[PDB]
Amino acid sequence: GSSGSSGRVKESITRTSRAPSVATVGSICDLNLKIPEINSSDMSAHVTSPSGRVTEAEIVPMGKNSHCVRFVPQEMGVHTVSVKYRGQHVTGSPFQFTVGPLGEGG
Repeated sequence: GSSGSSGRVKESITRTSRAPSVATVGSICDLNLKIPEINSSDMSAHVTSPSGRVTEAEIVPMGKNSHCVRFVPQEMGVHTVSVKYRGQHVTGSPFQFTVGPLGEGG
């Protein structure tokens, strides 16, 4: 029930859930992630489907502290990226984003 602001486990945390870019469907998408010196051989990128399927993603070599993931986020629902480093979810992980088809230009 309700608490008197004395200190109790959380129930529902309010957030934004907004992406810095738009994700498309059936097309290569470049995902930029601010990663430190950490390398890829140590990291692991895998996209999870709302059906229970797990895929693999490639981390193209950008720079010393830069990395890019190119993959085709195509599912029947919501897409969720699982980026863990040595068995630990990084900041903003897993990453959830909604996909949509490309209609007109503008």
